Amino acid sequence: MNGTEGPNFYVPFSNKTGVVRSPFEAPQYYLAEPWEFSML
Repeated sequence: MNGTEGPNFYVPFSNKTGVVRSPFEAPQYYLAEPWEFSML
């Protein structure tokens, strides 16, 4: 959480992945809200 984005922008993977979680690691593990301010 912290943020979430959850509902929005074409599944919120679509936007700030490249920005915040560039490599990217998170998509393989948890397509939820890890990138959007959560960090966890």
